[PDB]
Amino acid sequence: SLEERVKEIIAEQLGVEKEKITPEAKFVEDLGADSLDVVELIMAFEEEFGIEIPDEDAEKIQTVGDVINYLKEKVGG
Ligand SMILES: [Cl-]
Ligand SMILES: [Zn+2]
Ligand SMILES: [Zn+2]
Ligand SMILES: [Zn+2]
Ligand SMILES: [Zn+2]
Ligand SMILES: [Zn+2]
Ligand SMILES: [Zn+2]
Ligand SMILES: [Zn+2]
Repeated sequence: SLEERVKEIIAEQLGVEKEKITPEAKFVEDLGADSLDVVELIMAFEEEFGIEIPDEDAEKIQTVGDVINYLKEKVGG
């Protein structure tokens, strides 16, 4: 599913265990993402799902849930 694909991208990048990759988990505060990690995650989500995440929207992506909910409104699943 889209959800699992997103979680896998996050696990690959951060080396965090999937049990912690929940919808309300903050990339920075909960998953330990540093500034480079967040830039790389956004880049990865864009390339994987063939969409763009403009800077203004990227700044508003703080949790795993934000990414999933946003993507579900941009792709079919
Ligand atoms: Cl999809
Ligand atoms: Zn993988
Ligand atoms: Zn486990
Ligand atoms: Zn937290
Ligand atoms: Zn890199
Ligand atoms: Zn890009
Ligand atoms: Zn972009
Ligand atoms: Zn916007």
